[PDB]
Amino acid sequence: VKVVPSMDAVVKVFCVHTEPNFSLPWQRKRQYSSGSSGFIIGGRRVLTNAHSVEHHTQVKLKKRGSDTKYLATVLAIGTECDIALLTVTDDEFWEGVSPVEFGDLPALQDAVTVVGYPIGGDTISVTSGVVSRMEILSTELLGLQIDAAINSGNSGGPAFNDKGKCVGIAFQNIGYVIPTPVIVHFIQDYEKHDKYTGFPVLGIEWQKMENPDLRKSMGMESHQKGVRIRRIEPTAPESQVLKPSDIILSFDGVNIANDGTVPFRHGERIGFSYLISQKYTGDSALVKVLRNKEILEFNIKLAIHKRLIPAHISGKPPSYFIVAGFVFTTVSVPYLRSEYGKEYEFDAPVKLLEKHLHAMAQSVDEQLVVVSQVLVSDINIGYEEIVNTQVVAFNGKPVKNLKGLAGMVENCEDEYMKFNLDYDQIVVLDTKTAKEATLDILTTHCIPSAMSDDL
Amino acid sequence: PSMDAVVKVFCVHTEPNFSLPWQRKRQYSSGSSGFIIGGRRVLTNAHSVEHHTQVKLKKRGSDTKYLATVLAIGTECDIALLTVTDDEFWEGVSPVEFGDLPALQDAVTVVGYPIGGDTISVTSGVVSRMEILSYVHGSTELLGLQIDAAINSGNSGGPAFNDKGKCVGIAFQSLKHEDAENIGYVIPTPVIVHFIQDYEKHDKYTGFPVLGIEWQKMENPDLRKSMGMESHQKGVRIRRIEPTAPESQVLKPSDIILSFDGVNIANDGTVPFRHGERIGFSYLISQKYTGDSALVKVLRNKEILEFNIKLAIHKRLIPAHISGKPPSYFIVAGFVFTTVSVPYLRSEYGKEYEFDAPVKLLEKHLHAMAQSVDEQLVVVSQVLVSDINIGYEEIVNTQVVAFNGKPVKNLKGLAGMVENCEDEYMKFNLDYDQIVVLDTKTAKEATLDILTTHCIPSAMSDDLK
Amino acid sequence: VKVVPSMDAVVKVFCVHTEPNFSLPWQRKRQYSSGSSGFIIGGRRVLTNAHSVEHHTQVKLKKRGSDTKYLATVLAIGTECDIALLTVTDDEFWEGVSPVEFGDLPALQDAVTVVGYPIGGDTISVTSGVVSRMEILSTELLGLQIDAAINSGNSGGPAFNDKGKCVGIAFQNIGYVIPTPVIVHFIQDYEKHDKYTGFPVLGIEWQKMENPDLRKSMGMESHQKGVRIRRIEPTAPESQVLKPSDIILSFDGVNIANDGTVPFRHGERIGFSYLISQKYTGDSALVKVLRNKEILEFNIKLAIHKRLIPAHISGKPPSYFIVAGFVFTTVSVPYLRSEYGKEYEFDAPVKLLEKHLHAMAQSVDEQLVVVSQVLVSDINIGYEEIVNTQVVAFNGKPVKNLKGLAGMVENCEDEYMKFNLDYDQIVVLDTKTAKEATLDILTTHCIPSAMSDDL
Amino acid sequence: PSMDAVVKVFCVHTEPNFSLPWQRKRQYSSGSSGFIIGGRRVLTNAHSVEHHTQVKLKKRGSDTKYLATVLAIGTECDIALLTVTDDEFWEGVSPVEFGDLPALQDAVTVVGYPIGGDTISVTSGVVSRMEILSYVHGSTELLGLQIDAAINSGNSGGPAFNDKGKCVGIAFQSLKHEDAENIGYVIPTPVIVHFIQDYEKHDKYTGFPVLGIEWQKMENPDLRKSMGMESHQKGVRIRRIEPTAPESQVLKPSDIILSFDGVNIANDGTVPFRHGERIGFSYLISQKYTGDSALVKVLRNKEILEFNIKLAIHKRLIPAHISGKPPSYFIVAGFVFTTVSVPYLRSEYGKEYEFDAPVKLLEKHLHAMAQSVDEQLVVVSQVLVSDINIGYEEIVNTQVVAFNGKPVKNLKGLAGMVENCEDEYMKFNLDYDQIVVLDTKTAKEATLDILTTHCIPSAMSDDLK
Repeated sequence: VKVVPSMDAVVKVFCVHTEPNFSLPWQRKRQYSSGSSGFIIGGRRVLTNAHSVEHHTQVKLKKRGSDTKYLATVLAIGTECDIALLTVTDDEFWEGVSPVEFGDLPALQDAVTVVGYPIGGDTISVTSGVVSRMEILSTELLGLQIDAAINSGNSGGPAFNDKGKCVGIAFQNIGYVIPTPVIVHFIQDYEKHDKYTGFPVLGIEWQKMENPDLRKSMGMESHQKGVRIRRIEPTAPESQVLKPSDIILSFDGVNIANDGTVPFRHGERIGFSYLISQKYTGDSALVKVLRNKEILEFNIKLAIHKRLIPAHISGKPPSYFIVAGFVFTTVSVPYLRSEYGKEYEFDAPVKLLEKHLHAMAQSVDEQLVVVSQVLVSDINIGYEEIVNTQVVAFNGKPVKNLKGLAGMVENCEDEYMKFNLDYDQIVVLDTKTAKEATLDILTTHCIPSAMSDDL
Repeated sequence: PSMDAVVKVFCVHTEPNFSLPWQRKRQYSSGSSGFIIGGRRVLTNAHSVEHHTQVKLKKRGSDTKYLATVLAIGTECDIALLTVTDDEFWEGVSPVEFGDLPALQDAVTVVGYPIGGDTISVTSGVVSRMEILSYVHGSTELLGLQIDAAINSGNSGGPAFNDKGKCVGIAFQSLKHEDAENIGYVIPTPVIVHFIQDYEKHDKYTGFPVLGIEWQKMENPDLRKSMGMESHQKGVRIRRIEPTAPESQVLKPSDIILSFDGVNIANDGTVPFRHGERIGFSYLISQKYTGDSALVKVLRNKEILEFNIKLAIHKRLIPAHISGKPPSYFIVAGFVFTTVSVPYLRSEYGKEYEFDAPVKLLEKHLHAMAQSVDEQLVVVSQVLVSDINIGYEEIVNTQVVAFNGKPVKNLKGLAGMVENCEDEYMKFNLDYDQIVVLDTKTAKEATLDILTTHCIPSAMSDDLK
Repeated sequence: VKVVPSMDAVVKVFCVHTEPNFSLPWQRKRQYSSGSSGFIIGGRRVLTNAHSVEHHTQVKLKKRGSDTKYLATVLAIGTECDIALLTVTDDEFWEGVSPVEFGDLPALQDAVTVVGYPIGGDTISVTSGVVSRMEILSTELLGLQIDAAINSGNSGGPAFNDKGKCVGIAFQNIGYVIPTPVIVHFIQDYEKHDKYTGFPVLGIEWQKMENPDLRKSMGMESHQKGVRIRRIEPTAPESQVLKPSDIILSFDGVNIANDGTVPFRHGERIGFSYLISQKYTGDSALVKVLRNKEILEFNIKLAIHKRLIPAHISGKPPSYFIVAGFVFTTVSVPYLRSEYGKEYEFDAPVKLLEKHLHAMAQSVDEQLVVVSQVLVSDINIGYEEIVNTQVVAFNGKPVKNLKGLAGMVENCEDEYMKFNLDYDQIVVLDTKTAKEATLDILTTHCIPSAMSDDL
Repeated sequence: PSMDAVVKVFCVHTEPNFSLPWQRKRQYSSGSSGFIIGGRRVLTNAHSVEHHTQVKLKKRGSDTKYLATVLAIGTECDIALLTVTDDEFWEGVSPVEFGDLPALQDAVTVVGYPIGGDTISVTSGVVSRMEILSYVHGSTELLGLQIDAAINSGNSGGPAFNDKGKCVGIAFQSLKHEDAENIGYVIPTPVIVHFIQDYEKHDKYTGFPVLGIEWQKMENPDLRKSMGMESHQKGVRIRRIEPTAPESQVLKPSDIILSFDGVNIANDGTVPFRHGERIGFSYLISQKYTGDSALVKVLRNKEILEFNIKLAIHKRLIPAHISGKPPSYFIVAGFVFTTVSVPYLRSEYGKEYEFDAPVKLLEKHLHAMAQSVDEQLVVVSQVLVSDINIGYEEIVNTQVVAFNGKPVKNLKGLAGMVENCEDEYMKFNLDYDQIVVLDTKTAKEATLDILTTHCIPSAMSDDLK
């Protein structure tokens, strides 16, 4: 009724996905198709969910009542906010469409309308509901809950308030709407950096300052509030300027309490990291600390977090390096999940779990390198059962990352190759016959080359 | 023919509460099986009788329960040695007599009692394999018999017989098999003989020795060549040596162990055992006695060396058990400090503690070696809530690594530093880069009223007083 | 909407509980935390549920939108009405809060609002419902039922009518509200006695007077109505003045019918004990009786009931006394429930069930003393299986209570200690070696002393 | 070889209704097993034949049912002795022959019939233990055999055979074990012999005697010393003596029973039974006959005394059963007065009456002793509603303790006081400090019309007329 003038702006999203195999990183899995929804905004752009085009090899858009599926280009994917930004090069796709208009943040129990396409259908569907809750959840972000039906094909299409105005992106009985502040940050992030970069972090771990003796011992007067820095990420800018046991008092003039919270709305507080996540990569921020009982204030340029075991790899292919059937790769969350399933946080080896939960990258290029598996062959008799075990050294030299290991192997002139592994194990191979064995092993397993292109 | 010798064991237990180490749990009574042997002795499982305050024995045909005496406990081999002063118990019973180590597929008959019943039960099966296994999880691995039968509480602790009526050992309920799998274990006669002979010679249990090394197989030919091994040589590479074992003063990492007491060790760590049978080389070590010496031949820097090594029991950083002693603890200002052992982790996190305990603690349980004889993993177990510890109430099972700048080696070390602390503040460095800071004078003064609140008799276990 | 002006008066309740072990009365169980709600009233006071602070060792309150958890003091707990009264010594907790305002008793199907905090959250939640029923239930008291959701964390927070006014205390799909009359009695009881005392009783058992021959045989004329006294509690004041077979005719001028009921509202009656429960401990009341066919009227000062097997012990620690490993304690309902579980009223020994259901205390200090268990040791060989068996005498003298038994044991100079037990059993111990054995048994079981402090 | 002697028992029962004691329940027929023995006799369970109005017997190979005669019923040992006048039943059957008391673990074969079937069934098992047990709950405990087999109705009452084809007693379906537990009982040959010899000598069943005492173990050494017991002495202390047993005139509380008929009683109440076997001393008592005398040796005030005690059957305040007699009752003004027995409680409160009956009544069931030979627990069972008893309609199973100021000793006592009451009022004192008051003249006058309403033939059972 009030949503009808924007229904011509809601498009059907056809996607072919080709997922990499993280357990066999030289393979791509079988194509599969999905259907979703999306909608046109200002500036020759289309919004949909990130999961709608995850690992896309082809995306097509079909306007309402149109007979044509236009090839689309993905401009940017925002993994943390489940948003993708699409465009279509062809001018007739855009000819005479009125884009969606956004509206104000609704309150709870407001009437909301999700408009999209059912799976297997080209005709607009329209679901009604009310905002069940509003929660900073999942980087944690604002997200609306609704008591309604997101028909899976409906995911990616717009939610409308009881005027004509868009309230966000539906995504898949209850459902969720990605709210407009999140969308705003994604769009502005893309406009600032001509790509997606994410939501910045202060790369620090902190401890509450609630105990009186702890506070007094560090020189905090009774009116001061803040959190004590436990550790700082070595790869973060902050590491040059903040120090362990600094007490963080405020961020951009916002007072941080002893439990790490800042004011949010009347009767409500939230963690100070939420404040940081509304900044943009490259912004500066004023961090005020108590250090050795003196107040210091630093201007800190915010950066994206570098995780030792990356939570994802941004659609990049996984890397690998093979010699003599030893498959080396790097540990990431998609690797752990592909190796150990949904409960990897309990089933993976404790050595890797420790690094996953507690280790910080000590340099920007540090990777956790493992022997993933050993492709059995005469050259590697007696080593076949090594699985997901860290490589810490090669012929006496520390292994920093996968490219580093590969270069050391390639340039090795000693008679033997000697890999120090975790659990105090060693692997020793005759250098000449190990390099000679590789090619036949690649053929047997249909591996296109001994290493991924990025090496 | 032998069943009169198969007694029911009634045990009263008073267990420490590892989560609340100042308490003992309610008295409770359990039943299990045991059997009469020669010399006015009864054998049963160690576990049937742990934390005993009273043990009684009942024969199948008489209502009377006889007060028994516990002579020795062998936790690692799960054997208890009992006797009974009342002679009415012994009169008219033919003791069980022991047979040779069974062959694979030999028939075995396990005689005992069901849970809650006082009637004889009889389970039958075959010896399905030899095995080196831990009878207590995380403890020293010993010879054992895997059998086709099922062993459940009640009958573990009863004797297993071969088809000639001789006893081939003590039934043992599997720790890793669901009862429906029809899989159980028999503590065999050479382990029983080791336990009894050990007690007979030393008037006490002295354990089962270990070599104190981790090893890696030498099956790859390039590995063997690069380490100078002649083509006829075989054995295993030493990965790491326990710093608290004496042999950490003569063996070295990357030595290749070739033989042990003259027995040739293969590249997979096995030695010949019997006709057509091979077993892990540790069985040569565990059949020795604590304090015995052993000839270890290694290849070091391409040369053969021979050491005679005096063998000791294994000291684990996170112990598999603490020998029925009370768990140590110490309290100041409501902070409860204790040490991490396997019973502690089981009490805190349940039977699945190898998946649900904090990864920091699991790491040390699975992989850390004690760096010194008295090293212990000290944790803040919990905080007994009070005004003195506002802001800290949620600290749980978090290692303490330093006190006012000094490393914490063990619980008694920490207890001493706290008691002799003269500084204005007590500063505990905890895991996860956390610190706890307390005013020394008020922290000590707060302790008494907190103990009163939780009915804690003493700020510390007796071993720290 | 209409409740908003009072939402700043609703607080979050954090409690650490340390429960005594009634089966091992020298032990306190492991700390556990709970979260609840509560709300501010006039006079620097906070209301919440009794179960929210049961066995508290620490209570903290957090105002709405506040960053601070203030330590609270428990002023009074009313077990029978599930109410606790809290205060906070710190003045800034009270600075500028507008307390809750109470409203009139609602009718059924009225709109009601419960305001509180979800478990794990610091943000106010608001649940709506209607009054399902109104019932004198559980001392039996008024209590409202509502068709709504009390989120467990929500228990302790206020219920509001469809004006702005408080209708009671919510407690934990249906839920209950503790109504304002109950709250009023609790507050006024606390103000009268500077503690909680409870709801007084007439300590009498009664029989209906409905049969004509029974009435005529006792001289009741056809217009007289009342109930016949069966027994009177020896420890009640009434015992000095009322007699068995008195017919109670009226209480404070309220006529009591043959079935024990009094008028309540049009078309509704209720038991006369309800009338007594709205008095206060220490009030006087006029009880009119027929005795030997004459009308007598007594002024009776009301008192709290003394139960032989107490229904609870008011947060007091359980008592115990040990000699030579014999653990003596007193039988109470928490002991019976801890020993025999939820169905103790069927699983406990019939001897104790008889006393529990039917026995009256014959003196104010009478306790039912049992051997709870025997901590096995050489000194007590042959007695190990005695469990929960009454001790009726020590060396020829009746045992009246636990303190009495302990004094007799301490002052015993005979060669032997001789305990007469129930089921015609005796326990005999050498006095000297039994006293000498105790200490080692206390050590083995980690018992701090042979008796609880109250002895 | 013996199975032709194993007969099916068809019984017609006419049971009293204990809840409505003026009624008999509908006639119904049940099947069970029995077997032919020597002397033109058949044995079966007493319970298979209780309240019999007709019993028939069927052999396995013939359609014909033979009218049987019930010679004697032994409720306590659950044995019935039958015979059959028609000689066609007896012709060509070899009677069952009895064997000696089995040893533990001996094989037993139980021959009978399934429920509803007339084909032979055969169950096998082992003698798992000797036992002293009640065959009727709350009744006198007797020797019994526990067996590994399962006994269910149909087959109880069939014979149990040892491996030499001899009968070792009568199968008995357990009262305390669920049928899936594969646990049953055999009434053994010395109990059968006692029953048969008893009938043969006295022309009737005379029961199994008891001593009429409760006792406490003397295992604590301080207890024994304080009572003057020399170190070689052992036995049990008398807690309480039945006031209705003759021996309440010679034994005393706190006597220590040392021996019975010269057999030495231990501190746990056991006596030697066979090689390696001990049993409770009551088996010496129950194998005697009612009226036999027994030598009881006690320690009293540190001196040995010896009594020869004439033994009688046990009189229980709340009887375990009433010997197939009709339950007594008496009615006035609609009040139904009856006595409390175990069948009454079972009829009123179901199989779980030990948990669901009023605690007052349970107390007396479990712990009260009759204070006199004719004492009974008298209750108002119910009130047959009428104008005369307005206000009392809900009184249920509440003891009557006095009538117009005089104690109620038993039902006939109360019936007499009511009938001879000349006072204006009848005043019944009931439990829970309640009184019932009725006008004597109108109460008596109301009774007839109430009986008519409920079709009650008579205001009282015949035993009160």
